[PDB]
Order: sequence, then C-alpha cells, then structure tokens
Amino acid sequence: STGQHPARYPGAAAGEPTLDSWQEPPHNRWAFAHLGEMVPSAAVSRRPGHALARLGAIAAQLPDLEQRLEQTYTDAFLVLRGTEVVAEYYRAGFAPDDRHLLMAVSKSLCGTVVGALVDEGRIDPAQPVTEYVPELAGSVYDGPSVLQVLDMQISIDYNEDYVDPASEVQTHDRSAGWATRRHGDPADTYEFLTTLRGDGSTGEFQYCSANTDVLAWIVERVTGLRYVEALSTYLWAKLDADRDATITVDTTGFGFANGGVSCTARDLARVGRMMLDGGVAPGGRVVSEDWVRRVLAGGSHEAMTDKGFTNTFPDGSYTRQWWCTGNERGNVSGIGIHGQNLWLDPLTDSVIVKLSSWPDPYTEHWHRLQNGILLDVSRALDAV
Amino acid sequence: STGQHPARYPGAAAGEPTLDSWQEPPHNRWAFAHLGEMVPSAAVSRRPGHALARLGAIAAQLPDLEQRLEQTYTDAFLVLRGTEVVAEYYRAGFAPDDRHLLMAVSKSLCGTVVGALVDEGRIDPAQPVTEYVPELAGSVYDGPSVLQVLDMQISIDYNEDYVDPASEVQTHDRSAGWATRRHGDPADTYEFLTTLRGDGSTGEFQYCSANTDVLAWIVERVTGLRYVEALSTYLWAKLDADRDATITVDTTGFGFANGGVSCTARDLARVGRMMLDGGVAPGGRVVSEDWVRRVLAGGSHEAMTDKGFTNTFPDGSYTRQWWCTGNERGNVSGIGIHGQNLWLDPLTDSVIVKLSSWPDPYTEHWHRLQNGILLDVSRALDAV
Ligand SMILES: NCCCCCC(=O)O
Ligand SMILES: NCCCCCC(=O)O
Repeated sequence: STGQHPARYPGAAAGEPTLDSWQEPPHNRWAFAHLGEMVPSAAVSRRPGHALARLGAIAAQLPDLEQRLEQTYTDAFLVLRGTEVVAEYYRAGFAPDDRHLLMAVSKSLCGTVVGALVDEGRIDPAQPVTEYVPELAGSVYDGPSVLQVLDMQISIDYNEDYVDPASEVQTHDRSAGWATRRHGDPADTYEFLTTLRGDGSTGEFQYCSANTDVLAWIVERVTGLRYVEALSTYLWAKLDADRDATITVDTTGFGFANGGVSCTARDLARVGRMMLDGGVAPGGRVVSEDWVRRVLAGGSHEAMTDKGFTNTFPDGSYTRQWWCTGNERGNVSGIGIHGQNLWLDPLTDSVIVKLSSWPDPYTEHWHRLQNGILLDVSRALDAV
Repeated sequence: STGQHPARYPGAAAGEPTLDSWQEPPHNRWAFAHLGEMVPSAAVSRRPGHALARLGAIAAQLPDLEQRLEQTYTDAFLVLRGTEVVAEYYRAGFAPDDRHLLMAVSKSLCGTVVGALVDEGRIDPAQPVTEYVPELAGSVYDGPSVLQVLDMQISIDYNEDYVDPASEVQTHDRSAGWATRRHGDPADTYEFLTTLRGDGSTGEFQYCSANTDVLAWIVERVTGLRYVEALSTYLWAKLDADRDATITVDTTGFGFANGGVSCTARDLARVGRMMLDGGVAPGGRVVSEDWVRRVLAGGSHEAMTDKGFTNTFPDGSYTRQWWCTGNERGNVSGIGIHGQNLWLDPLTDSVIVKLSSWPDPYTEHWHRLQNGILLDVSRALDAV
C-alpha cells in the first residue's frame, strides 16, 4: 500500500476514474472536462513550414549560430537578457507558441515547488523522507533526508540499461504510462518507488529520476494537492505565463514530475527570470532569496563523481534539482535528455532556453556541442 | 489490411510512433512537440468555485432556468442570438473557456468536413464507400453509398449492450483507446470497422457511431490528411475560434470522429453560427448553401423509425450527421450522450449550446427535460 493520495477530483475514490470508468457517474462530470488526462488526444488547430531565425544581436558575434542550432537538432531557442527577448529561433514546423517536452528540466521545476514549501515551513529538508511519506519505510528512501533526495545523494540499485525490460529505468516508464505495461509491473509510480532498494550509503551523487518523483509525492502529502495542481499553485500560476504547461500523468493522475512537463520556450524562460530575480515572479514570491542563493552556490563538489559532467565542469556539483557547472561564470542549468536546457547566466542577468530533439538521449558528442553553444551565447552577452 | 493512412508526421512509417517508440528517432522530433497525443496529460494552469449565471434577458421569461440547468447536470450553457451572446451559464468548477467533451455532437462536425469535400467535388455521396475505401470490401460497408453512411441508413449488426465486452459498442471503444484493450481486439479503429457485418439491407435509419468513423476514413483517403488535420483545415481553422479544439486519437493517431472532440461552449456556437449563415464562416466558406439547406430540410421521414426520437418529434428525421426535429420551428441539432446539444433555431437566428454530464448516457427522463429546456429557450427568443 502507498497510503493516501490526492483525489483526481473532489470526493473521488482512490484511483478513480480509470480508463474503464471515466464515463460513469460521478466521475464523468470531471472526466468530460479533462478527457486528455485519460485518453491520448490531439489539438485541432484554430489557426489556418519554415524556420524562424531572429538571432539579432548575438548573430554578429556568432555568424554560424543557426547552423550550430540545426546541427544540435534545435526545436526552440530563446535568449532572455534581463526582461527582454534578445534572440529567438524555431525550427520549421515548430511555432513560437508551441509547447515542447522538457524531460529532466522538469526536475528543476519540481525542486522549485519543494523550495516554496520549505519557505512556508511545511517541509524541513533535514527531516527523513519517511517523516512525510511513512509508506516508503523499508525502501531505499527509508533513512535518507529530504535534502539528500533534493541533492540526489542516495545510493540506489537503479539499472540504467533501458533495452532491458527488467531495468529500473524502463520499469519506471511503464509504471507511469510512458511505455506499454508488462504483466507484473507496479500499478502506478508510487508503487514503483516503494520497490527501490540500495545498500544504505548516502553522500555521493547518483542521478536517479525516481528521486524527483519522491519529491513530488512529499509535496502531495504535505499540501494535500495533486502534484499537477501544486506545480501550478506554487509555480506556474505565478509566472504570468502565456500558456498553461502540461504534464503527463500516470493511471492515478500523478504527474510524471521527473520529466513529463511540456511548455513554450518563452514561458520556460520565465522560470529562469524568477531565479535571477531572487525567487520573485510577477504573481508573487515563488521561493526565498536563500533558496535561490543556495542553488547558485552549488552542492558539495566531493559528492559529484559523474565524469560525464566533471570532464567539462571540473568544479561542478548538483543541488536542489539543478546542475551547477561551477565554472568561471557560475552557470547553473536545468538539463534534460535529447538536449533540453534552462540555462542561467547570472553575470549577464540572462536566461538561455534550448529545447531540442537529439536522436540520442545522451552522448559526449551532443553535450560537447550543446554546452559549446550555451557558453558561446553566454559570452556573447558580456559587455565589451 | 486497412490500406494507406496519413502518416503521424512527414515520412513516418505506418503506425509510428507507438507508446514504445516515441522517444526514438526520427519520431521524437514530432513526439516531443505533441506528447499529449501519446500519453495521457494534464494541464498545469497559468491562472491562480462558484457557478456563473448570466441568463440575462431570457431570465425574465424563464425564472427557474438556472435550477432547470442544474437539474439536467449542465456544465456549460450558451445562447447566441445572431452574432451576440445573450445568455450564459457555467457550473461551479467549470470556467467559461474550459473545454468539454462533445460526444456525438462530434458527428455533426465530421459531417461538415465531408460536406466541404463534396462542395470541392472530391467526394460524390452517390458513390459507394468502396470507391474511396476499397479495403471495406467484404464488410457491411461494401455496397452502401457515402450518402447512406451520412444519413445512417445501413443495417448493421451492432450490439448496443455495452456491459457485454463482446458487444460492438464496447469493442469500438477498446479499439480506439477509450477503454482498456482486451486480447484479440482490433488493433485500431480502421481494423474494427472492417469487422462489421449486416444483412445488406439499407434505407432505414440505424444510429451507429461506426458510420461516422467510416466518414472520417473517407475524408483521409480523399485528402491525404490525418482526420485531426482535416477537421482543422476544413472547419475549425475557419471559425476564428478562441481556442483549439481537441480530439482523442487511437494508437495510429486516428481521431475518434464519432465522439471524441472537446471544445469551449462559445467556440461550438461558432459552428452553429456558420450553419445559420448559409455555410460561411469568418475564415471563409465551410460548406455550400445547398449543403446547409439540405441539412435544415431533413432526411426521409419514413427512414426514421427510432421511437426514442419520434415520440417527441413525430415528423423528425436524420441527415448528414444532424438530427432534424421536423417541429414547427424547424429545429435541427447535433446531439451527444449525457446531454450534449448544438441546437439550431433558425426562426430566431439563434444557436443554443448545452454541454452536460447526466449520470446516464440516455434515458427518456433526461431527454424530456433537456428538450423541454431547449424548446423553452428557443421560444423565449421569439419576437413578442
Ligand atoms: N524515464 C523518463 C525520462 C526522464 C528524463 C530524464 C532526463 O531528462 O535526464
Ligand atoms: N462509444 C463512444 C461514445 C460516442 C458518443 C455516442 C453519442 O454521443 O451518441
């Protein structure tokens, strides 16, 4: 058992509705107004082909930028300097207002929600996960603190060999609805998390998407709100965004916090703007000045043993769901597979959003090219 | 085999991507920008509880209208007189701009798309279905004309006992993704349609949702466009709608034409406005004056043997995916289970939209109450 979870709608029974009951009362009143949450759906455009390149200023300093963006399968690219959009690019077939999957950049958004609750005193990072989710007792999350989840410093037996159906990464997807279910799989994401084990050691960084979903679960237990709603109330609704964001949900309606959020490039930039504004957004304060300061400061360097990151950023680290380069510019970034970045350049008070679709989720090749672009663009914003 | 179908994206292989391949190239470029079409997803509101009742004028003539709307589980109600919104109502929890499932009102939209193609001369209603979908040879659709599909005058062995998994109505849902698949079920909607049989007789009305999906299939074969896109190009994109509409899609990306469209009440009214404007919309002509005239004229009365309809509307009929009351006002309406109506009142140049969630899909009780409201509101618009 995974305990109490926020009802899909007021008064809903546990797990209701399902794909086989949404047409029945009392579920249908809610379902008829939110069918996309139950059945895959397509948009029928209200609007009646070519790449849009408005690199403006930085174009002079980076003449071959558009070609570099194409080479890195860029779908949407946007540079926000201060409160102004100084550069934009969208591939042919992708409109400026189209939404794009954020993959793990979603984690940085989740960490932000957790930070908001810490600022309210509803979550104490020093407390064990079990203080908020008792049902995680007996799992690898029995013992570690919420901060250790936030910094991903928990050793977990997490097979990353996706090709293997028995692997935790593929099992995670099947439990959440990102892949076809197999007989015996956990019923939902909550159940999947309870099956995770580890040797008990903590302190060393181990990137694991399950950590973010545990954070979302904690958010639900502390607020009583579905993660989908908490993400809106504590973050999205305060950004004065152009469009709603979306997030995939599993069979119980639990949002895939670790990587299922989609939004426009311009709106994602609003998240970066909030971070560079000390945690304040147009709709009010999202997180405390201290929270933002700690994110920019970085995590323990000694905990960061991922050569894939440190070979490029030797003094890099990770904290509160953000990757910290530790470079001379103090760059910090939300990162997602296939080329997604919510890159912060505090030196120039700028935010760089790059949403892509590399053929591969991760290769040294793509990252070298991607980081080269982000660093070059950041430097092009420097006063000269 | 069901033959050629519009690719999910340019150059896509048949049936690609699937829930298990969308993260792979070359599918991911498209999938990352349209994930809702693959995995159930929820909206994360950009906006930070009580029913909204603005019945205005008709309120004086119908004092207990709000109570009547509540009694019929009304979610959204809107009256458009001419080009003006003269009355509105939205239940607590449903915003004016929220979208609502249309159920079979979706059929009237599909019929409109077919009409647009008839006006272009790309579809001849007198031609047999097999002229456009040869793969339907050997099925109940082998012999009947496209017009007979439009008017639903084809005898089909269609078990309406949903509770029975072997029934065609439940099988239709499972084949399209509206319900959980069972071993042995057709792979997609196209395949399901090819399994349908009948005694060969035609001429008598038999309401069958499979007919509308055959129309959508014909639309795809004649245009080369996914039904989702054809619905936009030939109808939605010409309405100057406030929001995109949505439509559930099966595993191949085929829109559930018979009942999976969702849209706002105000935008649905734009469809009615187009009909009362002789087939013309703000973005251009949608269907011919003749098509609209034939819809308002009604179908053969003798073909209409559904007592559920004729007990209320003795001179009623059905044609081109619209229900024609044949009453003294010449009312015609798109109708969907659980209380959905796109009601046309040509006498007052008005359109009445009522989107609801009755606990039951259909009962004489609900229809009596629902029609009573639509007729009373129509009469309240008469000059006095
Ligand atoms: N297994 C779902 C993928 C989650 C995204 C992971 C990442 O972007 O690093
Ligand atoms: N089997 C899917 C339901 C389709 C709606 C039918 C109707 O509204 O009459």
